[PDB]
Amino acid sequence: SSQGLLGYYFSDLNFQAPMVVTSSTTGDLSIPSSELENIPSENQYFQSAIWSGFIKVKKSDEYTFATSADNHVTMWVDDQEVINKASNSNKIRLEKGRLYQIKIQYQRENPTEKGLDFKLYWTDSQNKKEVISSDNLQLPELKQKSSNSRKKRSTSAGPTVPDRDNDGIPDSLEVEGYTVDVKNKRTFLSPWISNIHEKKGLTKYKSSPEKWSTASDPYSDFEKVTGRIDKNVSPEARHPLVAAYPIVHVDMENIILSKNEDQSTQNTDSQTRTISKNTSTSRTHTSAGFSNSNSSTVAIDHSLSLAGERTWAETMGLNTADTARLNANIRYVNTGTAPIYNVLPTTSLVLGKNQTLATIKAKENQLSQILAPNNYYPSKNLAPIALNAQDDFSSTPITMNYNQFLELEKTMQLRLDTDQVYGNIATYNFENGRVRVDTGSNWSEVLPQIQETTARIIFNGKDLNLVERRIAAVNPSDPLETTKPDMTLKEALKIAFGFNEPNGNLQYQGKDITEFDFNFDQQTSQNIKNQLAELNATNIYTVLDKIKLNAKMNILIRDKRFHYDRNNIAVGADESVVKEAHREVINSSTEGLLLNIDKDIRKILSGYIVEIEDTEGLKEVINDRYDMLNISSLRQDGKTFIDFKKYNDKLPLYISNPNYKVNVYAVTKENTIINPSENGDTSTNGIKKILIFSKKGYEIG
Ligand SMILES: [Ca+2]
Ligand SMILES: [Ca+2]
Repeated sequence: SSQGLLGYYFSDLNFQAPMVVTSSTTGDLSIPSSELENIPSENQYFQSAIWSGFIKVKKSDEYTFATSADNHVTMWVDDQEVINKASNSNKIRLEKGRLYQIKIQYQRENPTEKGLDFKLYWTDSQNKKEVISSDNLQLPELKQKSSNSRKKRSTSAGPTVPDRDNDGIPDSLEVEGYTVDVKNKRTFLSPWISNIHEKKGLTKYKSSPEKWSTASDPYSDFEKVTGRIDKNVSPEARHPLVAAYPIVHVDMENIILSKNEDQSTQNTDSQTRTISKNTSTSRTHTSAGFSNSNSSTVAIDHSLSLAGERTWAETMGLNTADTARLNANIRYVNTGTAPIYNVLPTTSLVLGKNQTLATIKAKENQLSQILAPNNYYPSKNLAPIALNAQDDFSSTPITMNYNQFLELEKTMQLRLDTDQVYGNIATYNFENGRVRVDTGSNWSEVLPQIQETTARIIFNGKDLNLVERRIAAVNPSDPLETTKPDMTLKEALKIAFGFNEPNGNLQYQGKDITEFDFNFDQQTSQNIKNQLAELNATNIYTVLDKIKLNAKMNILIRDKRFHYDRNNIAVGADESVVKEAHREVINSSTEGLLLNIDKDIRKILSGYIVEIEDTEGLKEVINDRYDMLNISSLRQDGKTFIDFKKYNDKLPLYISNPNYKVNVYAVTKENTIINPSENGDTSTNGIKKILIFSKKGYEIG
């Protein structure tokens, strides 16, 4: 369906103004006027055309080639003229299982009909003539290298289509701007016209005529826009200016700690004394940063999960010479734009700033599924990976010594550093028109070039998680790079993140761009500052269309509502923001609160503190422990219930006097206490908390 001959249709007689670039499955190379909706009626007259590709014969014979316009045609087979402005009865021997280059040129001055009715025929020795079938035709080898059987360049005889990078799109089209128009059976590539295409809302593409892949990634500009590409590649990365490459980090879902057995203790019948905790993991970025690394930071839930208030050593019976080990459930996460097939990158589990506790590896070439973009390995419909799997004898115990154990208890955090080793790439093959994992193609050969020639934007508009995209961008100092189209900050956001302009105001999912901040690495900031000064602009938000991106820029764009830590994880928000987010009270009673809270807001809250304030201003805190804040839960209808009874010995609030108040406070992640105070205090005393509800007993009901 994606196979056949490649056709170039021109409105001039000398192959200079290409109007349509498309492919035909069979020897019918015709384009009826009905398919020329995206072309000015003036430009629907084709005075010249060129087709190229390959013919494969299934049975050796003497073949005579012909077209419907022999008098206007010159045709070459393997550099050999077989038709030249006249019908030829000349027969050529073709051998089964061999591939022959085809090149066909056509010229007709002042056509009276729009479009083109053109067919290519062959005749066998038995005198059977027919339009050359689809099984006998193949596309040209539009790659950076030849196949063993398919040469990547067409014959020198005759006119050479101008395709400096051999991606299939004519030089002039990549520079000037092109659109791709969907048909049922094929794709038309056509010059951009401002009046006709803008009204349609079609995408205007520009690419480098000297870069087979303009984003320096492993898919060609032509492959991208024609759909001759891995279906798992992200939609935005079908734009020639958006890089398609995997981005992987590890998500830890929960953890279990246990004392390591030792040679001195022959007793293995003791009661289980393990410590199990949920965890939350966020990919992180570490002014903006210029390093291309994959890391995530894990937050271990501090809420009490066991009876008593013992130390971990007390709970697990660890003496000072004992060691402990950790088992966790994880998934790999691809937040990039291309899938991973045969390799999962290697991960270090790190405690503190530099300690490494484990090296996490999967079996190469044994993956149970693809790791697709915006997806997980294993899929969320399947069980996660246990670091120590029950079906595997040889999982390395992830062991900590006593002091490391204490440090983990004291910090309640781990780090997962993941390398960028992603294995082989599924590429398109023009010989069979299918996508397959290619042993000859590897991500480690592409990533450095992608990193060197693109601008990086990291954006958290999607659920406050950091998502990185790379957009092809000029490097003034690199001549090859200069050819690529100017990339503006505005265009970048539209094509890479799906920002849209419904009212002429740039928005992401309904949020104006002004609801996000801009942060840059030191060099990018100085660059952007100079651009603004040159533009005489005081406000970046009003000149996004005029701010030009360059290769190696690093841009960080964050939701303004939130406070961010050094890892750019959202950890809090302004008091007024938090208070406003809690203004919609659906229901209140002595058992709790029912509210509609923004999903993003919920993300930065570690919990709630509930208190009764008597008439004299004194306060009874019902959930009086740092580790008892976890009293909120998300209902099925997306509403939040704050549970007064949970840490009130399962009893609703007793309010002695209707004039007393019930005050509820939110505690943000950055204000969360994770360990008892040095004084040993475990109360909520001193916890920075935000009042989000206060009603008297008689107001509550
Ligand atoms: Ca090209
Ligand atoms: Ca190109």
